[PDB]
Amino acid sequence: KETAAAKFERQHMDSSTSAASSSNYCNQMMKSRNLTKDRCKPVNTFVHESLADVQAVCSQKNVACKNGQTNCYQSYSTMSITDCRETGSSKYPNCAYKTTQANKHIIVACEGNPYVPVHFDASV
Repeated sequence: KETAAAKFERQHMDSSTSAASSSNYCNQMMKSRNLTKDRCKPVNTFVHESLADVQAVCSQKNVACKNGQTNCYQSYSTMSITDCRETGSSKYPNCAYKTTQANKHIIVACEGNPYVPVHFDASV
């Protein structure tokens, strides 16, 4: 099956754009990355940086994850991110999202060898 690392890339990486460019970004991306296949995922974050810069976070500031696990890492620098949140008119299979563009530090959980991001925890 799809690896955790690959799933992280599919769910969270968009190195092809520097920022969301319109209000329809989330609607398009949530669908195209297959995040609405079985149900409307209620929230998701896309990161507009190189994969290498995001992988590098696993060697940055170790912090506790929201759930208490201690394999989380916070980026030293802010990154370009897009937050997608389900709107009131969202109804499967026509999932609908509000797009919010921001520059924040990211917190990811890392696993494996190579040690890479497998979960997006938070932006701060």
